Amino acid sequence: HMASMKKKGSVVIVGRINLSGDTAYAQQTRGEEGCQETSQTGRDKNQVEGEVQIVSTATQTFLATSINGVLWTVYHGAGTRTIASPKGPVTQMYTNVDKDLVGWQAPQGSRSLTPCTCGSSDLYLVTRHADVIPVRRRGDSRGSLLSPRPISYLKGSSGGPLLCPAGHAVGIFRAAVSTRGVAKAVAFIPVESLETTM
Ligand SMILES: COc1ccc2nc(C)c(O[C@@H]3C[C@H]4C(=O)N[C@]5(C(=O)NS(=O)(=O)C6(C)CC6)C[C@H]5/C=C\CCCCC[C@H](NC(=O)OC5CCCCC5)C(=O)N4C3)nc2c1
Ligand SMILES: [Zn+2]
Repeated sequence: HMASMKKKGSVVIVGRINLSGDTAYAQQTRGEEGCQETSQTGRDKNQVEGEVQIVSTATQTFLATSINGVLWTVYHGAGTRTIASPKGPVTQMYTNVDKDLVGWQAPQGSRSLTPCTCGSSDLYLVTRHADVIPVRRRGDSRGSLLSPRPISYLKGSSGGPLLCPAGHAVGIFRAAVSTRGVAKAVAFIPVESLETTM
């Protein structure tokens, strides 16, 4: 009944993938309990840094990537949820279920990737474990792994970036193509798809 109907919590930033120096590595900034309370209130006072955030709901964890002042992630992770912020929950400014895409204004203190204009096909996928995985672009929204690996290694990395050799954003990781549990290829939202959404 309506008196009892509950509301879903916000997406919460719980860490980041540090790409600052010569070594990529994941950092956790909030533990599970603090994530739970922050999801309910939507008020996140934590300092945000970097381009690739690790984000969580009450039931899922995945990635979100800042490009051109928008923090982008996948609809299958975030749904229509708000994101927690110092001032309370922030409503999505982009939602496209047809592309599996959502976006919020990039949180203050984040750094944004620049959209790639290179037209290169030698890409790099960044995972939630801070692995940098070479990917050859094979189409507008897909690329093959140069070194296949079980899908277990890619789970939780949707919303992460595919980058060009110069470090620009080429796309947002959306799905994995697997055979007998081995990921041979990935699908991603191309940055041009974001650039038109913007
Ligand atoms: C609800 O409204 C929606 C609108 C649009 C929408 N659009 C897509 C494409 C979608 O796809 C599902 C979620 C994807 C996923 O799991 N994303 C990764 C991930 O990590 N998620 S995640 O962070 O763990 C999680 C779940 C958020 C917390 C990156 C995957 C890593 C490992 C794969 C595990 C086995 C799964 C293999 C799948 N393969 C595949 O679907 O291949 C395609 C591509 C070509 C065309 C047809 C087939 C696969 O990847 N997904 C299945 N759901 C929706 C839902
Ligand atoms: Zn580029």
